[PDB]
Amino acid sequence: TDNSSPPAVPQSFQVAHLHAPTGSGKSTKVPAAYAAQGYKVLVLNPSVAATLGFGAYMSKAHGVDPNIRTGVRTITTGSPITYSTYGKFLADGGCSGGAYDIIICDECHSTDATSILGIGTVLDQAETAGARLVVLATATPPGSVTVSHPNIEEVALSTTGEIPFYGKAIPLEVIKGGRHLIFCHSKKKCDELAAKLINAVAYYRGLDVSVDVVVVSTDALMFDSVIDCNTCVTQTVDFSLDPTFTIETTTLPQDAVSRTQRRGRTGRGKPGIYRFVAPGERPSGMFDSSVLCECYDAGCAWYELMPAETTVRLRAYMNTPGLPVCQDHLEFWEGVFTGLTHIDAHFLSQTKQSGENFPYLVAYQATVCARAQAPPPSWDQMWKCLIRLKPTLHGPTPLLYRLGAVQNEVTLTHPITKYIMTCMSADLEV
Amino acid sequence: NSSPPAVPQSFQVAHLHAPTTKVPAAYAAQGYKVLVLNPSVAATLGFGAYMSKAHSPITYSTYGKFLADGGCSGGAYDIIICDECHSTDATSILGIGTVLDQAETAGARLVVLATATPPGSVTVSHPNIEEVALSTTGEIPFYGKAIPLEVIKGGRHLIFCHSKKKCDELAAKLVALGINAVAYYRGLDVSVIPTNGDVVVVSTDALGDFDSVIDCNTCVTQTVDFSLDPTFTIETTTLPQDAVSRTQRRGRTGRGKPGIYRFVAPGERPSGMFDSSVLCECYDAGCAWYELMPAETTVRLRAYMNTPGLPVCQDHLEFWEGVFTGLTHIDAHFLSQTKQSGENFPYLVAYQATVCARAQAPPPSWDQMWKCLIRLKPTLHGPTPLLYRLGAVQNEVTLTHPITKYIMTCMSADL
Ligand SMILES: COc1ccc([N+](=O)[O-])cc1Cn1cc(CC(=O)O)c2ccccc21
Ligand SMILES: [Ca+2]
Ligand SMILES: [Ca+2]
Repeated sequence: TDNSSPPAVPQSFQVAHLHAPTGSGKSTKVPAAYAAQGYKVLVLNPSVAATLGFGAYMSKAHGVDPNIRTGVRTITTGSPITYSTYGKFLADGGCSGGAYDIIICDECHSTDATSILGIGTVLDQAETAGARLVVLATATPPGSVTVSHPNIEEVALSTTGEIPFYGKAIPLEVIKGGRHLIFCHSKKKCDELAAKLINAVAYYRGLDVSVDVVVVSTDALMFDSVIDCNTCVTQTVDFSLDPTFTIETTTLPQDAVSRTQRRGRTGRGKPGIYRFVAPGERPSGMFDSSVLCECYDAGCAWYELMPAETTVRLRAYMNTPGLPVCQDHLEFWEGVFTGLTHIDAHFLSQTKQSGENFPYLVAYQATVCARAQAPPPSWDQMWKCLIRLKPTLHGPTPLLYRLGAVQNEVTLTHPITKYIMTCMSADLEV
Repeated sequence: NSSPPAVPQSFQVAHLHAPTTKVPAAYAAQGYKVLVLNPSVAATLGFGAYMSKAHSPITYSTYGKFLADGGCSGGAYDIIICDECHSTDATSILGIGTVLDQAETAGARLVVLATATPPGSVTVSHPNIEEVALSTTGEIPFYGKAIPLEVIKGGRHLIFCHSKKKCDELAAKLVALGINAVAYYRGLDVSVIPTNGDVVVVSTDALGDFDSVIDCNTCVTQTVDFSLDPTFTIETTTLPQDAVSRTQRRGRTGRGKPGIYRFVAPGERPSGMFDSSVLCECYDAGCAWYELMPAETTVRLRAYMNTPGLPVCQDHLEFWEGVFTGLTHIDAHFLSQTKQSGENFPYLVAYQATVCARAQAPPPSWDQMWKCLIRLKPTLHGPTPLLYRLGAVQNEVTLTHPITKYIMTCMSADL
């Protein structure tokens, strides 16, 4: 059941789509109104700062002290309103019997691994746990394109101008001076776009913050004008058959959510300017198979889910209409992780702690290397859990799959490598 | 936007989001010479008169012919309607881009970018077509779901599979269960039974009318991979169908009589995006067919990309312009042969053949696209100097050709 207004609570279980503008209190006004009717309500967000910031707002302005549930900080007050991150909801085990009448999946357009595994978990479990209503809330449903902003200047940036931007040319005036934000697809391009620059400072993170100025930043940032390269760097899987698959990055046209949010960081009350390298954009609503791979990695590394349980939750996500779509590779990734047995627990513990991208994949490749007394695929910091070059310098690397640049010599005959190749044959089409 | 643009007083580019011929009629009625461009001027139904049939102030042609005719001429038209402007085939993209680069200098007052599927469109309900998700319950396995034999036992049915291989296997298992199943794909003709007898057609999109459609909701598309082995790879990937594909497949049921649509996946790719390989096709076709310098091709593609509301692509224009600019002294006779045979990248195939011929080396494989080299006893004599991969390689390769080093450098500096 799709709509622009807060769907009333049905007598029996339903999943409803809520498509409403961002500030219009989908995360605050909607849960409060459900609560004023006497319902216990859960509000899920991808962001820890958002989660923490909703709790804050409702206290400052509203005299309501919600339960707040994040990895870093958990507060229990007994309020009918709970705010939680998707990831903390997953750690809590998902839906616990009878706890909530309503579950709002906020920003349900998010395609990060936890949002998708989280939403999938709600859709698989909410009815059984006694929820009456699941609400799938976003401002930007699948298919969305960016629209006119009343209070934002948008004028095409042309050939003529004095700086090398992105095949186009911003002309002096516009960043001298005042406060200006400039988006680039990469860290490197940030650090020496600014080096060329008028006051200017680069952000992408590792860094904290550094608030007349010109900021040159990736999207890692959480303003008179915005300057937009209109492109983003995205993680994709390549089924490279060398021997198996590769996790790499690709530079794509930004999609609608990207373009709106980048533009959105100007013109907040004060009329602001948006300028661009390129007019068009990807519509919102697609994500990559590498995100499914992330989901299984996280189930295994963080949430103690057998691959087959993760599948059940992600299957719930894919059978649900009006959500971002991706290749159906559930069988394949399930097969892959299911064959990854007896990981070395200490290596897993380190890769998780170290914040690597696929800590299960990293720790498992390191496990194979240790047990074959072979070196990691490179001596990149990804593999530092093997600092102990000395015995495991014995020869070529038994290469399960590609997570980064590979520097060592490699061997492609390890049974796990052959196991994954067989899974590729079994589960991937044409 | 939803109504036909009034003709503006100076040159402008308008968008027409029409719903699911009336339009260029209106314009002509006011004395304006109207040119309408579509991918094809065949009848939409596949049955009926050509759009170009006489009985003018209204010409109907194709992007293909328009490009072959060399584009806009002089002062032939007041209004150019680029119809079906969601099309992301190379010919439509170079054609539209050509209209936009040239129309104003040709004295048109208006260009209309018309489509029923603007970028971001999803498919909408159909009053005449009931949709029912496939479950995992059923005797016939179908893309992770199952078809119950009941819903195709008797009656007439269309099942879409993404590949010809998949069509044959499914049809074979249907026959082994007593169903009248024919497979269809590019290369077959008559085998579909028009006689209202029971039948299930298992086909690709190569494809009477049907009680139901069953859709794998996947498709195959061309992509470029920047694979560094040594340079790039034109390949094919399997993707979730987009909205025009879904709408179109579902649309082969429920015409007149009500119909059923059964699916594997409830959702789609949104329309409005295409691959960098399409750019590559455009430069290939610019050099092979239209006598276009690479920079002239850039100029037409650039005008496309500066136009809002159009399908979006990676901006690899400088990259592709750079590689084709480097492809010098192609053997003219190989070029003729690759053009005539209908290879997909006739310039690239023939250029690779040319570099093989000069270096007296074999082609990457002996699949049919390399047949201009059949004069062979000299030329199977060492490694293949591989410029790029246009298909499966079989031969030993060398990476040491200048042009290979050249393309590699374009990849590093432009991408
Ligand atoms: C840092 O932990 C990560 C990191 C990445 C991902 N992920 O898959 O995207 C998932 C997790 C797991 N995770 C993510 C969260 C979200 C949060 O920190 O509130 C969380 C909370 C408690 C316990 C585990 C939690
Ligand atoms: Ca590849
Ligand atoms: Ca690749």
